[PDB]
Amino acid sequence: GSLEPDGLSYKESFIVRSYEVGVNKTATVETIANLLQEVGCNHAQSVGFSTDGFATTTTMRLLRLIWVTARMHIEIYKYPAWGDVVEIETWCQEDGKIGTRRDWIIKDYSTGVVIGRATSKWVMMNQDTRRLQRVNDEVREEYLIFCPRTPRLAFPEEDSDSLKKIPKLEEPAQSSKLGLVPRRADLDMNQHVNNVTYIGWVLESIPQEIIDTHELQTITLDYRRECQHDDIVDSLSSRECQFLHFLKLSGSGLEINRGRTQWRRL
Amino acid sequence: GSLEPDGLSYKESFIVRSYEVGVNKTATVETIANLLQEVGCNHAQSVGFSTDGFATTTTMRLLRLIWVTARMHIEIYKYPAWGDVVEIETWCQEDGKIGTRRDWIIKDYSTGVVIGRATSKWVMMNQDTRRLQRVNDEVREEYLIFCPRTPRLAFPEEDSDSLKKIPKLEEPAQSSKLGLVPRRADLDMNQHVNNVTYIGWVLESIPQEIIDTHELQTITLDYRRECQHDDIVDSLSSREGECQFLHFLKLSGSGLEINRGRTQWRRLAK
Ligand SMILES: Cc1ccsc1C1=NO[C@@]2(CCN(Cc3c(F)cccc3F)C2=O)C1
Ligand SMILES: Cc1ccsc1C1=NO[C@@]2(CCN(Cc3c(F)cccc3F)C2=O)C1
Repeated sequence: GSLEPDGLSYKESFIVRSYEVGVNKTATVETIANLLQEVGCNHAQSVGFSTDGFATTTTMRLLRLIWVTARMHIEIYKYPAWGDVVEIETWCQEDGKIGTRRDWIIKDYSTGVVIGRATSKWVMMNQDTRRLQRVNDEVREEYLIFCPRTPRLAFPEEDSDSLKKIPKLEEPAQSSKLGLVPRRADLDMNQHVNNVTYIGWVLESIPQEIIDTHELQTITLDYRRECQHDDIVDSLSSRECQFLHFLKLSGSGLEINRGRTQWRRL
Repeated sequence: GSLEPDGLSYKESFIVRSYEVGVNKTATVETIANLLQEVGCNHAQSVGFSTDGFATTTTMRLLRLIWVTARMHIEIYKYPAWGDVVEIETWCQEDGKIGTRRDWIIKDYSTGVVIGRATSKWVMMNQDTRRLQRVNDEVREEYLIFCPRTPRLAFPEEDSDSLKKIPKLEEPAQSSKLGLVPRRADLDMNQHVNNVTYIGWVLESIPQEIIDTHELQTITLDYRRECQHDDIVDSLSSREGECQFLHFLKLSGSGLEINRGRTQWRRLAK
């Protein structure tokens, strides 16, 4: 991968691997999420920010601040097959004083056709208090200098599904997987359940009949809390075809995340 | 990747990704196993065998025969870091009347140094009866044409750890992770727990104190049974600047053996 000529976006290509495809003989949602993370990490490295998954500047590390996910939204028009080459372009934009947006466009490298797009909201959190913390414009300029000046939106449409609020589904959920436990292999380099594990947990709540007849066009997650190594999680869904999702701690009922998935017939 | 000029081995390169590394800031055992599977599958495709995970010839499909894993052995000298390019060469050999061997050599592409190696034993099973089978000469000839005539060994040493028998550890096990359940994400394209999931389950049984101070140099798994979507598994280990563990994967209800293993560990000094 490489910064673009203007230095305000980053591009990387991948050849889809046989083990990265699922039941529909195309790349899994988890593979797509992993590729989005990979090009984002290579972009952070290329502009001199942390590569630890907090993507920090010098001054954020001084101020005990880290970037954390508020929302992730992925839309897939066509899943690539084993051996397909995909090119992902990614860039960041200001999202108010508290936040940044990271966007991605996924192309079939051979045709140049857009096969998917994604957007994410990040907020600045004090690592000691877990509170959102605003910093002055001079700290923000450290990262805003690596973002396009003129807005580039992967989701330029007026009332984008990517910004649509997710309500809390009412129990009992129509579909549920109770008592899910993270594995060592599910933990990031900070002992928190990684994003691909949340995606897997969300998909566990989908009825098999849907998995057998449909594929996922969009997934939206709003994150509230991290899941710890010893946490036990219930993954719930109901129809809102479209589903609402809710991930909650088995004991307390405390919200981990909520989500929306949209499905298209195979 | 690509067949080599002589058409008797296959080579593929990979750039290690940020998400493929674990606590030691180098590629996980799971990533290595995935790369070994990937170059094996690309090789099968390049010689016109099935890519469904059974690597069948024309005559095997006629006879309702599939390759299944009896043993997998991985040895890692050095795990590659994020951004390292690794090149894996793989090839197959006849393994007596009982089956075939697939071997791999893993090189750091930058230096050309061997950083690891792997071997696997496969046996022929009738996919309807689950009964093992000695290989017909018709099936033998269909694959032997794609194998070196003089055997190449990734493990050419005398009394290789790769061929060492694994005993059944005695219960109670020193260390255990009970009631492991496969996820949809852990299923192969035939609804069976995939190989990387077994490796992960084996490593769940290792004490955290070992994970914190050592890294894995070798893993050996002997496979007995496939784990189904609704199966619940217990992962057991006991001890057997170096340390070794016996492993046993068994069904929670019946106690039936899924697989057994051995892992060998090396102390990290930094
Ligand atoms: C994709 C990913 C995985 C872990 S954190 C994360 C992030 N995605 O978006 C963020 C928000 C700010 N930022 C820094 C940053 C710029 F602000 C501008 C240009 C390059 C650059 F790295 C990010 O990378 C965090
Ligand atoms: C690596 C892997 C993942 C799923 S099944 C599998 C196999 N690895 O070894 C086997 C044994 C036979 N065989 C066919 C074969 C040759 F016999 C010779 C040359 C190329 C070639 F594909 C294999 O690939 C099965």
